[PDB]
Amino acid sequence: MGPYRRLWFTLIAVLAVTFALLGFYGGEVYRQAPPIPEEVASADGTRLFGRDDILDGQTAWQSIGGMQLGSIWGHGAYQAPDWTADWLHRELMAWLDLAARDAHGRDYGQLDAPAQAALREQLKAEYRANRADAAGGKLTLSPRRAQAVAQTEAYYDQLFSDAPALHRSRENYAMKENTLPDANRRRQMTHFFFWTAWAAGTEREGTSVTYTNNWPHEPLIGNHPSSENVMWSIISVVVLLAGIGLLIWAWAFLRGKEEDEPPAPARDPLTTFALTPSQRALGKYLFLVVALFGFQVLLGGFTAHYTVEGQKFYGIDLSQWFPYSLVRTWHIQSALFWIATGFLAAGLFLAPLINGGRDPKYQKAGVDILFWALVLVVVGSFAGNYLAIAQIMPPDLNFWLGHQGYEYVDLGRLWQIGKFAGICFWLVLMLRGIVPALRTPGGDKNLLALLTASVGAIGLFYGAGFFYGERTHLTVMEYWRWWIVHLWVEGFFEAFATTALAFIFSTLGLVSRRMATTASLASASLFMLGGIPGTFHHLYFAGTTTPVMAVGASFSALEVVPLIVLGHEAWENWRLKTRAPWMENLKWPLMCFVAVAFWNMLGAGVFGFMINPPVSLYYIQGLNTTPVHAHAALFGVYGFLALGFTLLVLRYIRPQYALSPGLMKLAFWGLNLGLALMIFTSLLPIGLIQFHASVSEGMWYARSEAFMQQDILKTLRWGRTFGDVVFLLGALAMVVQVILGLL
Amino acid sequence: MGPYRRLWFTLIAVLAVTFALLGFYGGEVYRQAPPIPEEVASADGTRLFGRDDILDGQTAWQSIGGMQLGSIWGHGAYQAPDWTADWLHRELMAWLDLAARDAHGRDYGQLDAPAQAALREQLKAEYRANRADAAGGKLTLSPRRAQAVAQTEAYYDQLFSDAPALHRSRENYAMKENTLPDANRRRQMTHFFFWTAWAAGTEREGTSVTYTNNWPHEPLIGNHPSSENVMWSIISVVVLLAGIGLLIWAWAFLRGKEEDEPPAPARDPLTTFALTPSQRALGKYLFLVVALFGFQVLLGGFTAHYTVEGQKFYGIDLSQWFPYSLVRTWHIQSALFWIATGFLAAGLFLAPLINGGRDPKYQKAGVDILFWALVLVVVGSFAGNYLAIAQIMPPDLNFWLGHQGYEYVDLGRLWQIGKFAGICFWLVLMLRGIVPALRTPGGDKNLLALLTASVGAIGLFYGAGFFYGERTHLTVMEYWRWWIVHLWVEGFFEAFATTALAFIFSTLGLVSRRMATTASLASASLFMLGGIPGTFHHLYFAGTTTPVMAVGASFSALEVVPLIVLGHEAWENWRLKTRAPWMENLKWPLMCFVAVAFWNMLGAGVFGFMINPPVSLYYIQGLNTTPVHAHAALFGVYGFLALGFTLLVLRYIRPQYALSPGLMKLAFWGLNLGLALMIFTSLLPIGLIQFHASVSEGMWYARSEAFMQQDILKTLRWGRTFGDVVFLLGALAMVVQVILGLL
Ligand code: HEM
Ligand code: HEM
Ligand code: HEM
Ligand code: HEM
Ligand SMILES: [Ca+2]
Ligand SMILES: [Ca+2]
Ligand SMILES: [Fe+3]
Ligand SMILES: [Fe+3]
Repeated sequence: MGPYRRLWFTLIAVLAVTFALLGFYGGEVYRQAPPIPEEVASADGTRLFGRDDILDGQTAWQSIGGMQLGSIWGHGAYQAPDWTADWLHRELMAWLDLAARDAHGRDYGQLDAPAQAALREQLKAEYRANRADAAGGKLTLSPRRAQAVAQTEAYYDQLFSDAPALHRSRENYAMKENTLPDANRRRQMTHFFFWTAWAAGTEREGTSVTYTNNWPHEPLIGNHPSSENVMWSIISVVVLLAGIGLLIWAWAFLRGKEEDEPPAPARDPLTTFALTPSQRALGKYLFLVVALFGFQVLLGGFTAHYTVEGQKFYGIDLSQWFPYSLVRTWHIQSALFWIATGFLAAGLFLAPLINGGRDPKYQKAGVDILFWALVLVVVGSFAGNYLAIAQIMPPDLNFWLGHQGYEYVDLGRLWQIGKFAGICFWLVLMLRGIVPALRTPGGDKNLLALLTASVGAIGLFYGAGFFYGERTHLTVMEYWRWWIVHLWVEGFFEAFATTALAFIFSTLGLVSRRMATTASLASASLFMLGGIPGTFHHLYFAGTTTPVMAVGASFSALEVVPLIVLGHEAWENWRLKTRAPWMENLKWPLMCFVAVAFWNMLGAGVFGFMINPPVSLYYIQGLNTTPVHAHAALFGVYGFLALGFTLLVLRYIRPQYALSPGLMKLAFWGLNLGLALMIFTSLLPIGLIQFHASVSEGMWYARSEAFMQQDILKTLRWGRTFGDVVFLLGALAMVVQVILGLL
Repeated sequence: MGPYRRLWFTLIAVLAVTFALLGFYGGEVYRQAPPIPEEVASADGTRLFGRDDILDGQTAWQSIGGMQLGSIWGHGAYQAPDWTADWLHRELMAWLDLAARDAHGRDYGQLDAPAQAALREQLKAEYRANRADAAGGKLTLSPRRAQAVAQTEAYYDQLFSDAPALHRSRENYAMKENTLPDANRRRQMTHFFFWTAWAAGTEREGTSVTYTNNWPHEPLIGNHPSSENVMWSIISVVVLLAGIGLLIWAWAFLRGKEEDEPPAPARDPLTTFALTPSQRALGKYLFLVVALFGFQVLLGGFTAHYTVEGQKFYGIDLSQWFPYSLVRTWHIQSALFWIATGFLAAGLFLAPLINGGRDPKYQKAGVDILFWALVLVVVGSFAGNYLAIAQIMPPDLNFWLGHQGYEYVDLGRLWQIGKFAGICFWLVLMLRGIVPALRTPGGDKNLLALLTASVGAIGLFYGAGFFYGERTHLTVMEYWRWWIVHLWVEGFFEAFATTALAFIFSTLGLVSRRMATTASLASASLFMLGGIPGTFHHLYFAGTTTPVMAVGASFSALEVVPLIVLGHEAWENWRLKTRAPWMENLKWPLMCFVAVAFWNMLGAGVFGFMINPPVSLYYIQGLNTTPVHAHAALFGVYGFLALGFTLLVLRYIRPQYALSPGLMKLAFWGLNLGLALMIFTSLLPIGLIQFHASVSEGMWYARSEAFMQQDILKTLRWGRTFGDVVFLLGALAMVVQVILGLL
């Protein structure tokens, strides 16, 4: 439509190509998944567990916290070990002991190296084979492997059962003391752990890669990164460099240098409109954003104390009421809640201002219903997490209200349905402001159609957090989980907070509908080419095949290439301040939108491609260079956009309040300096020492308590505090600034 | 000096820091070199070879062609196998056979896998130990290893001695039939090969890395990329991305947008000066450049026929007179000669024009003496290579006049002394034109001091091609060799062909001494920060330690970072064409300087960092992704700069000759399209298949004749021709254009 027939058709073609690339390979993720075996049995014929016990153990694992206690297939928390690697290493060492007993009379560690090599070559014939019975439903594992599985079952039966022998192992893993009051639930959760470490051990039918693409790096069964893994890794590095260079070449040559130089108006154009009640009802939203932000930084500082200290916290223990999984669940979920609530507040700010300057019918009541629905969803979700991790809750009603166990979707399915209904109600309150400004027979729907499609994308695509039930397959709950963590949080918050920012900078008269639409459709098609099928860089090592990794390496090297080139759209945007005299009221939001760009190249670009290619992520998935990228990209991009929109909507609803520079200097350069201080001095060197240990000895070694208490990694995570107090001072100054602004 | 006290002191500090980094680590490359053992002996006490026989075999290996027949420690040609990996694999398989004989009565391939693992764990106790006797001079290797060495000695005694059993192995390796008419020289060259495959096999004193940093990827002795290898590789990738992004951030913000917009003069300022004899004597130089260029493309097409076909060439064989090593020696050396001669011609063009418009005293005679000295050096070097590879030369006088054996320095030491004396005579003829324009008491020495330092650097730094004699240590001949291939060819042709280009574009009045000096000292200090201590990415896997690799990964990620950002200085140096109406006479040089930039990001940036980091180069050093980078970076950067400086000096010595567009379109878009066609369709897919085979089975497997005749790699190098005829038509059109211009 309009004079944008090239850019709009490019955007639609990119959307269709990348969504066909998601659908055709999601069918494969669905059909090339590792089979949950119907009846596991020993070779003699005794009846071991089945797929019903494996899925009941999966539900029991979801009850204890799930991916907030430790990792499964690399995806989880990072204090407790990854259970599919720790179970694998303990089962392999039990098999090596039971193979050295009836062959040499000793253990594995007492034998000489030509005997240990002959035993490991016996390991790589039983574990890298003996898969399912080809739709026969049986497994039929060896009696030595049966005794090894039943021998390592006792370790996790004593680990989650308050045994005093495995005390000082639960303090190094930050687990609470009891952690499972039932005895059948542990006995089934070890069956679930065996299934996750059996899918990670046995090859496929016809290939030399396992079901998790050779993942948990184990030299005992010979788990090394495969051939096409390294091929697509070096192809992705070539694609990254020839993407950055060809993008700079095509920008410098194929550009239209018009230099129209549009003049800025002499008055702030959003102050000519009136203070309607739907604008004034956003003080509760801007209070909830910084309240959840202060709560989130406090819970982040509280879940970092279980890493340094044990489970005591300077006296009597509160780990029986607030364990590490609960405060980490809250520290993740309230982060997602305030980041979504800041963008919802910015949308509800822009929604009456699109439709002239007036509200639609029944708008303030809808804004109030939406605010109290969001507060009810937060409070009910946190009460459900507390009731599910403390096990004061029935396991029949654990998934619906309680804890889902998977990170970034930890809130229960009833509260997830409530959050999706609140997001659809915000979609209704957005379209009721946009559609009466598009139903008029005019020619004003140039950028507003892109904003309408972006609002529909951020509103409707939380429904992909369904299509996985309570006891369904784990690979399907790691394909539809990243549809709403990579495609919606990363992909459709960027596509909303850039086009709404372009609409704001266009309505102020600073950009003039040609750098607000051609530079906002090209900046929404460079990202949907590498962001929509880049979802597969989370599905490398979880039940998928080699072409999923092939798509997710190449089409995620192509989303770093418009992020490294962010000198433009960081100086372009920065200049806008030096274009009008009334822009000094918007100095501090326009500074955050500069820092948004900086942590969009350092957080998502440099540290996003450090862990991206499939031979680098192999030794990294589950280590401490993932919270580097997570803290630098979720707070540095979407946690400064939501604090830029908060201070922009603090203006034009409290227009007589100056932002008081001297406090906002602390609130900006405490957050930025603390984020750069707690990442570059504590998280990244720990992650690099873990990376050296994970490439040296194995994935089990980087997560084990013999390595995470190495007395150099004790002081290096004790050194979180010298960046953490700085981050807490910056976040506290931002909170006090917004509260003093709201009254 | 002048108003450039910041940039000049930055350049001097970068020079001093990177040259201290070269000196302090070159001392370590001198002292941490692998020892040539004084007396190799078996365990019983029989006297095997010594270091004198090893160095005489090194001289014998230099006599046959050296690094133009096959590789040693990764550095060499790519048709014949790498001899330190092929000797290593044959010695290991001979040891495995002689260890399976007296233990099971069978061979290695007939045993089951728990016996083969127990034999390989016996391999990694004798080969990864038993180094030198700690300044005792002895080696004292096992009698099983002695029989393995004497058993694999017969294979290379039959390989280089026209044996009919190893015929069709010499046609797959492109070696000529006889290749060594002596019998003691082969018997010592196998001792040299044993030393190169013994240094690459045994660990150091105290560490788990071998003397060549674990290099030839062999799962038998467990040669894998080490821990700090992978650590400094991922640190180099982070340094690359945070160099590109921070460079774009510091360019977009810390820039002075003055927009002075200097006007171009109405007449071409290099035509106001007169045609002196020192300008008119450059027709011989511009004839020699394109004569050696046509000869070089013909010899490249002739050394690519020994890869596809055997040693016959469509009838009776000329491999006895022109083998693969001789035509490859010529194809490399005449490439270096015409690339240096084009820059010498551009310097001799600029040298009288700096000193007003007049020649100094005795200038045309000096130009004629220099031209005939260069022609004598080319003819004497090629006759020496022909007499040394055919063995119609005494071995006492082989290194001085003959073949040095090391690639890019293949011409003999007498001819190398003659080439260095010609380069110093060109230094004299340059300074005789520059210094009388600097001895005047004025204020014109702004850019000319940088040009003087650059001309002194390109003149004096060929003397680092000395400091290695005839029989000196191979690691020292791989540290002082790359002082004049990486630091002088790559580092001081770029620092000469950019500052002379800035001087030319400043003399025309197109840039105005502020984009010709601030953009030429910043473009000469971004490159000397990653170019001067980046020399160590050629010294990873040749006798060096881990900190040499640590310097060469980090300080060579920092030389890709000003090469990927080449949209600027490719559009800045093309905008000019539209600046003046008389610029249409310089359309085709200014188009070549555009393509210079393009292959400076695709040839040196994308394909230069594809093979750069020490875990990627480990599986690549010696494969067919090195001629990708070599053909794209030596011709695409320094072979289009020397053809831009040829067609620029074709003007202003033949000013009445229009460059005839229609033929120059063929000469440009045949060279560019053939270089992009013979790289992306034949060399890079062969290199990627070899990379997959080198990460799968080993370094011996990627080079062996069982893999290079795999019938998919036969047609894929047979498909060189469909880009080769296009490159030949482009080079032929350039040759005919310059010859028709010169008369
Ligand atoms: C002083 C401030 C903070 C501290 C001390 C802190 C600390 C932590 C800790 C200890 C973890 C768990 C690491 C593990 O699993 O072992 C974590 C995870 C996480 N934090 Fe924070 N945090 C802080 C601020 C923030 C902020 C502002 C955000 C903004 C969105 C955030 C988002 C996250 C996320 C997404 C994770 C999950 C990472 C993952 O699971 O891989 N954090 N943080
Ligand atoms: C722009 C905003 C971005 C945000 C907010 C973001 C957020 C996150 C978070 C929170 C995680 C942690 C997942 C977990 O805890 O299991 C993650 C993982 C990951 N991110 Fe990003 N990301 C962003 C951009 C990128 C980009 C551009 C890349 C490009 C390659 C990338 C590469 C990765 C990879 C490979 C992982 C997998 C690590 C793992 O699963 O352990 N990210 N991302
Ligand atoms: C039709 C044109 C050409 C053809 C067919 C060709 C072919 C070849 C061949 C077959 C090799 C040997 C590969 C091996 O060692 O196995 C080679 C090496 C080389 N060629 Fe060319 N070439 C051509 C043009 C050029 C040009 C114009 C240059 C400009 C400087 C050049 C520079 C080199 C260099 C430096 C090497 C050595 C690479 C190394 O040793 O790693 N070639 N070329
Ligand atoms: C700009 C002009 C450049 C030229 C003319 C050039 C030339 C060459 C040549 C001819 C070789 C072959 C060496 C041999 O035959 O043994 C080589 C090797 C290599 N180049 Fe470059 N290069 C350039 C830039 C770069 C850059 C910027 C990098 C940055 C990382 C780089 C990385 C490498 C590496 C790692 C090797 C080692 C491959 C091996 O030794 O087998 N090159 N270069
Ligand atoms: Ca995580
Ligand atoms: Ca070479
Ligand atoms: Fe992602
Ligand atoms: Fe180099």
